[PDB]
Formats: sequence, structure tokens, C-alpha cells
Amino acid sequence: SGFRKMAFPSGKVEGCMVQVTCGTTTLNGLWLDDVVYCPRHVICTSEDMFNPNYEDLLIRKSNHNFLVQAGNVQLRVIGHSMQNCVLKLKVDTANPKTPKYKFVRIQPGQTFSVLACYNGSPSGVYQCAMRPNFTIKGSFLNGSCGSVGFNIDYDCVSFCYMHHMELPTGVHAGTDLEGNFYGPFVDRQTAQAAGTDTTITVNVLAWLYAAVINGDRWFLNRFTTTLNDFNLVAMKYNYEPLTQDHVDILGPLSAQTGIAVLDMCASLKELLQNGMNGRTILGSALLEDEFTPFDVVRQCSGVTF
Amino acid sequence: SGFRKMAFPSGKVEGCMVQVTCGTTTLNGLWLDDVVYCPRHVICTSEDMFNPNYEDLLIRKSNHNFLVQAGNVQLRVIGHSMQNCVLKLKVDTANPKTPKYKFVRIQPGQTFSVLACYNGSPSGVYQCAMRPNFTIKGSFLNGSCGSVGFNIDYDCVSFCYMHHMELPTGVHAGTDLEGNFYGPFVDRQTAQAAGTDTTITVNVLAWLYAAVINGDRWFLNRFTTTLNDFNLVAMKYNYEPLTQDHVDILGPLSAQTGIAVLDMCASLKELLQNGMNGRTILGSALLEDEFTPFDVVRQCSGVTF
Ligand SMILES: CC(C)(C)[C@H](NC(=O)C(F)(F)F)C(=O)N1C[C@H]2[C@@H]([C@H]1C(=O)N[C@H](C=N)CC1CCNC1=O)C2(C)C
Ligand SMILES: CC(C)(C)[C@H](NC(=O)C(F)(F)F)C(=O)N1C[C@H]2[C@@H]([C@H]1C(=O)N[C@H](C=N)CC1CCNC1=O)C2(C)C
Ligand SMILES: [Cl-]
Ligand SMILES: [Cl-]
Ligand SMILES: [Cl-]
Ligand SMILES: [Cl-]
Ligand SMILES: [Cl-]
Ligand SMILES: [Cl-]
Ligand SMILES: [Cl-]
Ligand SMILES: [Cl-]
Ligand code: NA
Ligand code: NA
Ligand code: NA
Ligand code: NA
Ligand code: NA
Ligand code: NA
Ligand code: NA
Ligand code: NA
Ligand code: NA
Ligand code: NA
Repeated sequence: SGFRKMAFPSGKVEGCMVQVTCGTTTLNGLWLDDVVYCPRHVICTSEDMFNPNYEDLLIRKSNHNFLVQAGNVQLRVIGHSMQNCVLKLKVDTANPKTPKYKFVRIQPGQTFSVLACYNGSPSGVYQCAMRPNFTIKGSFLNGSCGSVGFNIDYDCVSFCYMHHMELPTGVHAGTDLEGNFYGPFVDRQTAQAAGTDTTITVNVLAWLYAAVINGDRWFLNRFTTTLNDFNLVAMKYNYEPLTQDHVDILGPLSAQTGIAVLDMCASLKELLQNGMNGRTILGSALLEDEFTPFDVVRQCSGVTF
Repeated sequence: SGFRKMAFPSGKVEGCMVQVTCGTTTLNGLWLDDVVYCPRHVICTSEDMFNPNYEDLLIRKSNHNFLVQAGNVQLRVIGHSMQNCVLKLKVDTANPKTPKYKFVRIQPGQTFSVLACYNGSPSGVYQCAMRPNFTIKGSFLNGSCGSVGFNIDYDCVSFCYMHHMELPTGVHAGTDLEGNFYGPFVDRQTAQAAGTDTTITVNVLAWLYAAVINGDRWFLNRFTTTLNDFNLVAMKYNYEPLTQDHVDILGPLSAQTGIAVLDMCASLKELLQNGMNGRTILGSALLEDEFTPFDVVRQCSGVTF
């Protein structure tokens, strides 16, 4: 028993982390096969990052201008190109530790593990969730760029995020592994603001199922409700509208616990209108919305990789 | 910026995880050099675990009775012995992925990363803290035994915990890598209860420093206090007595933030007597005591491994 913010094992991702240095800027790169993916502002100086012309800054750069280091071995760059906000550095040696992988673009509310790195070396791993405002809350410092977000399915590592910048409210923004930003953000040091964030409703319900699985049951009531009646109350508390797709995704958890999804919605409805009354759930005095239904099943059933 | 429950990169530990099967019981083992460490109740049946005689159960076992699998390769066992509550299975092949490591016995209040495994395969990683009652809150299911807790210093992996059992209150107990249990617990299915747990005071203060580092400052006041005056108030809220050693350990954080330790104690004193007044700290409405001062510095300064 027990429930924890559990990240995926980062071993497969650690074997692909490299150091990328262009001039005086040093960032992290993702070494898959014979290509190194890294944020495109590695070619920027401190003054370039205000109004950067990445196309122009890349013309004045040759292959030898990119210093890629895998541990104590320097990777010879034999090609380079730019795909949106990421550079593709072609090296003459393929990474032997390249795991089976895929490039995916996750949806808001979905979670992933972040392997925070500096100078091509991993510092730690934690769990994150793509907020509905297309930002992620993170733990990133300068030099963390190129660190990636990921999910693991059996032997396949699905890369879904690459860090790029931090917003004034302390949250972080980045792109997918094709350089496409999550949200209306751009990689330049100007005034940028994240939109109003909302609470991921389907993840809150999944977190309530984990609580029931682990013995936390005081919030359960004999009432039921309709999807329309629940969304009318949740919308006033800045909660995500619960769709039929979310109910179908919560099916596996509802079947294992024996609690209908609309029953759990009736419990969440009471929790939003009356609070927690000095009580906690899984040791937390606040509702938790960064646990997908799969995160609950994977943790409570022991899915391995 | 940002602060998160961050675990160490588990890559070095994943390369040592193996599957250990004795009869019908399958657990996890730690493959370091040519020795596999695993919990000693792998030789137990379901009925043996009530009043087990591990010495007697081991006499009736030969080397070939232990089935060790590293991925798709079976490791031939050429020796076996028991050290307290752990078995040392000597194999004929040394693990090439053996990292620089050490066996340490951590103190209450210190943290580590748990690589939860099943059938020798990693399921996830999370951060844990050795509670003052010598239990750890965890996320373990049946088959999780042999999973280990660890800390990383540069290139050295310090193994400090091995999972064994779960207590009735949902918490978990285990041993060090020499088979010595943490606390007065034994590896048998009988009535066992964890003592009254307390809040790790020095870790709460370290968590308050991380909050100040990340902009959370509403709880700061102009008051100061003495170590004697703070411990008199904290003792009534079931907090750990703050010692001079704890103040010296918080030195690095106090110097970086420019806030004296006794000043932070004056803030914590007010927080314990008056609550949080509907406010949060680092998004949390409860005080956090599983972040050592080193965990704060390592995360907020980007220490890599
Ligand atoms: C935070 C700062 C106000 C400086 C700025 N923010 C905005 O410009 C915004 F407001 F538009 F977001 C910003 O992050 N950057 C300016 C510039 C890059 C980037 C950057 O330094 N990346 C770091 C690389 N290691 C990761 C860091 C550092 C701090 N926190 C992180 O996460 C680019 C957008 C090209
Ligand atoms: C939880 C149970 C009431 C069954 C019992 N607890 C107590 O006997 C106590 F109350 F004394 F703690 C207990 O855990 N065990 C009985 C027996 C071992 C062990 C065990 O099953 N280990 C599992 C191995 N994969 C890890 C698990 C399983 C569930 N939760 C975990 O963490 C031994 C102590 C030899
Ligand atoms: Cl956690
Ligand atoms: Cl840097
Ligand atoms: Cl129930
Ligand atoms: Cl009541
Ligand atoms: Cl977290
Ligand atoms: Cl099992
Ligand atoms: Cl301040
Ligand atoms: Cl006020
Ligand atoms: Na629990
Ligand atoms: Na200009
Ligand atoms: Na591929
Ligand atoms: Na600003
Ligand atoms: Na149930
Ligand atoms: Na913050
Ligand atoms: Na008997
Ligand atoms: Na050694
Ligand atoms: Na019991
Ligand atoms: Na300060």
C-alpha cells in the first residue's frame, strides 16, 4: 500500500544525455541514434536571447562550432539543421545506449517524468503534468535546457517534452521533440505570460480512487450525480469540464474499486462545496490533479518496465 | 526556480536489479560485482512467513535452488550465505554495470530515493525519508521486496535501505544492506506496530528555506528566538528537538539566503502556534519534513551526478 509522486525509471534516458556547447553557451542534448537534439538557443549569446534571429545565428555556425561531449568522449558533428525550436546535430557515431523510443505530443492534463540535467549530467527526476494553460510547473535552473520529459511503455521511451524557458510566475514552458512549443510561447527573452490555469478534474478523481484504494474513505457518500449536474458545480471552482471521454478513461479504476465514476463525482462535488472539514486525503490537505488514471493504476498494480 | 519532490537518477541502480526466485517465491535482488543481495524470506513459503526459521529453511537449500535472472540471462549461483535478514548469493559472473557503491546505515530524518521493482524490473522511483520511528512511508506491493533505497554522491551510489515488510498503519519497514532492520522490527508475519512518529524539525526549516528561495516569504517575521525557547514550543506539537548539530547543518542554507537559522525558527514558531491562516507554502497547505538541508541545496543549486 501507499501512494507517492512516482516518476519513471530514468535509466534509459540517462544513457542519451549529452553536453552541447556552442561558443560560450552550454546546454543539454538528447543523443538518439546518430542525432543530438538540443534547444536552438544554444547558439545564442546573452544579448542574442532578447530578439534572436536563430536562422541568421545558424548560418554563421559550422559543424565544428558545436561541441558535443558524451561523458569523456567528444562526438564529431557531421551535420546540423533546425526544426522549429530544436537543432538536429548529426554525429558520426550512433549512441549504443539508444533505447526504443518515440516522439509524441502529449495533451493537457497528461503527466510525464522530467530528468533534470546540467552540463549533460542528470541532477534528478520528478513527476510533472502538462497544465491546461500549456505550461508545466517545474524545478529548473539556468543550464537545465535540453532536459526532457518522458513516459515509458514497456521498453519504449516516449519523449514528449524539452525544457526551454521559465515564465515570470515561476512556471516553465517548452516544446515537443519536434521543436513545437506547448502553448503560444516563443523562445525569446520578452514579456510573456501564462494564461489562467485550471484544475484537471479527471486527475482529481483518479487521485480520489487511489485514496479509496489505500483506505482513505471518509469523503465517500451514498449520493450520485449526473455529468451535467457535476460540471455545473465544478465550473465555478475553475475545474476542467468532465467529458464522457474522461469517464471512459476512469473506467478501469471504477471497475477495480467497485465505485461508479458518477459516485466519485458526487464525492468530489461535496468536497468542492464544503471543503475538507479539517481532514486530509493521502496525507494532503489539498486536492491533487497531477495523477492521471494510468498513473494510479501503474502505481497501485505495480506495472514494471 | 521551482521546488519538487526530486529523486536521484536511478540509472546506476537499474543496472543492478535482478530477479531472484527460490521455489515459488519471486523477489528482487541487488547484483553488485559477483554477489546478489536479496531479502532472506525468498526461501519462505506463504505458511513459513508466520514463524519462520530462516536458518533451517536455508539448510535445505542448495545453490541451484536459487534462480537469478538478469534480463534474459540466468546467473549461475556458486555460493550462498545469510547475513542477518539478507542472503548473499555468489554468482559466477560479475555485473559489468556495477557502479562505484557503498553500504551505509542512514539516520532518522535522512532521505533517499527508492527504486520500486517487481520481478527484477523497475516500476518507478520516488523520494522517501527515514521517519524518527524507524519506518518509512512507501509505495510497495507484494513482490516489491528487494527494492532498494539510495543516495548518490557524484559517481558513488550509497545503498542504505532494502524493503522487507509493510506495517498495519500503511507504513513500511526494512533493513540496511547488511540485513540489519531499521527499528525493533523482525521479518515475520506477526503483530508488529510502529511507535509514535514525530515531525523532523530540521527538515521543516530546510523546506522553509526553499520556500524563501522560490519567493514564498509571507511567513517571515522580524522576530528572533533562542534554541531553548523554540524547542519548548515545538515539543508540544510533536516536533523533533532542534540540536546545535541541526543548526550547523542548516548553515549553508542560512548563508545563501541571508536569514539566520534562529530567525527561521522564529517563523516556524509562529506557524506552529497560529497555523497558516488559509495560506500555502510552495503550493502546500501542510508543513513538509522530508526535505533534508542537502536536498534543498542540491535541487536549488543544480548538483549533478
Ligand atoms: C527565466 C528568464 C526570465 C531568464 C527567461 N524567461 C523568459 O524570457 C519568458 F518570460 F519569456 F519566459 C528565460 O527563461 N530565458 C531567456 C532565453 C532563454 C531562457 C533560459 O534562460 N533557459 C534556461 C536554460 N538553461 C532555463 C531557465 C533559466 C531560468 N529558469 C529556467 O527555466 C530564452 C527564452 C532563449
Ligand atoms: C503486509 C503484511 C500484513 C502481509 C505483512 N506485514 C507484517 O507482517 C507486519 F505487520 F509485521 F509488518 C508483510 O508485509 N509480510 C509477511 C512476511 C513478509 C512480508 C511481505 O509480504 N513483503 C512483501 C514482499 N514483496 C512486500 C509487501 C507486501 C505488502 N506490503 C508490502 O510492503 C514477511 C515479513 C517475511
Ligand atoms: Cl512524494
Ligand atoms: Cl548555466
Ligand atoms: Cl470503501
Ligand atoms: Cl462527520
Ligand atoms: Cl512533486
Ligand atoms: Cl508478488
Ligand atoms: Cl525575502
Ligand atoms: Cl496579514
Ligand atoms: Na496510504
Ligand atoms: Na536592435
Ligand atoms: Na525510433
Ligand atoms: Na520579468
Ligand atoms: Na472499494
Ligand atoms: Na516556486
Ligand atoms: Na507450530
Ligand atoms: Na565497493
Ligand atoms: Na493485521
Ligand atoms: Na533572501
